[PDB]
Amino acid sequence: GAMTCDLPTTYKWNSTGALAQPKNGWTSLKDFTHVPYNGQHLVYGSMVSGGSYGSMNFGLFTDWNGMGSVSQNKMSQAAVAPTLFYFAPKKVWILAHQWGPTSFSYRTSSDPTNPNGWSSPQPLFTGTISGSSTGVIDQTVIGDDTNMYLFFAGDNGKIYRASMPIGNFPGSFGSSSTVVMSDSTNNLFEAVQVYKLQGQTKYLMIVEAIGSQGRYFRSFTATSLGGSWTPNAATESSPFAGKANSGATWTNDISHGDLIRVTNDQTMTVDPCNLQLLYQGRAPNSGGSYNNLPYRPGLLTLQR
Ligand SMILES: [Ca+2]
Repeated sequence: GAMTCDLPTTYKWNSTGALAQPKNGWTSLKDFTHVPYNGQHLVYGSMVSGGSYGSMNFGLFTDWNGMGSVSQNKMSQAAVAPTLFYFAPKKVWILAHQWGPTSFSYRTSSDPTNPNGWSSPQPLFTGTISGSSTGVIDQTVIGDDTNMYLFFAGDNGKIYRASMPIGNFPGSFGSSSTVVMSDSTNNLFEAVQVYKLQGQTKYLMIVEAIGSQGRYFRSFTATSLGGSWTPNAATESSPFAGKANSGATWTNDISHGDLIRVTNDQTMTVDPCNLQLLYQGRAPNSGGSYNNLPYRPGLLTLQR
């Protein structure tokens, strides 16, 4: 301004009240750092959520009485319910997931061994579904020579599909989808996975189902990713994998995971000459709220 001023030797201040309350179920906002940003206020800080420290920024605001109105944005890199593959046509690693900004997300990387090397999340899908407690969940992605495909579930007995030309990937599938199969909620519940069979033009779909004895997978096949699916092993007594045939005594559930793929690429090829399933399992008498179930990895190896 017009002149330089010195610090006083003795300080007196006026104060605002609290300028913002923590949003998002957080306990506190802390440790503020501020810069002027194009005539506006840009503030980062620490926060506490459920006892643990994280960080955040406030949306831009012009006047101090607006600080309490703007967004409070967690610094986050979560990729819940992921799908990992190398997209060979553009030599880029892909991590698809849910609970990002849009219905499904993807991130890119040049080295998937680094868990903090992923891009910020890009839109993979933006659509919604009706008749579902959860909304769209548990995406998986697979390509053939012509198209990339997105499949997903809804805890509602339906499996859904969208497609794009392969040259357009990576990118968003948009909002539209097509119902692929429908059954009771328990029979087509979640954790859809789709694979190509090594050496033949045939595809395998597995879907997690709710059984009387625990979670299990039902299998289907197709000769075209865009076609109809025929049941393979699809009852609880004769499942693709479940308590009836897993040989696993540490868990009843055989639940959301991935067949061991013989390639890292977008074709999701598996080799049924040694079919193996990396599943989540839990102690049989574990219980309580779904979020706290004590799931751990297990591996099934087909008895030939
Ligand atoms: Ca039903």
